[PDB]
Amino acid sequence: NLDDTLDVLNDLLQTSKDGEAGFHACAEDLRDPQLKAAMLEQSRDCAAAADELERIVLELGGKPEEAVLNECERGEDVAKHRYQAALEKSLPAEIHQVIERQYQGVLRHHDRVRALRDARA
Repeated sequence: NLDDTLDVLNDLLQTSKDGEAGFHACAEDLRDPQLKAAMLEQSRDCAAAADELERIVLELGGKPEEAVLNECERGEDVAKHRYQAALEKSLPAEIHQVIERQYQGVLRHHDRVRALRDARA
């Protein structure tokens, strides 16, 4: 039980961290200033996601340019999928709420970059 819970928390933590680094790099590699700012806000929000998912992991006992757009958007979709799978599992009420709320953030950012890619089409 607590094992599977921790197993999920852990997966999402590594996810947040990957995206903190990765979305910052995507941000350094974009000449377009609207798309930089979006990769940077997502970077920052993964960082927050990570801090929140690490408190709860420690609390519970655990130990923790087109081409450029294509890979970064890949990275966002990987985030979304990991959160969807995580929301499938049955988990303490409290923990579900956190992941749900983080999920809303994940979607808003992808919705943004996808919107921005459309305006350049």
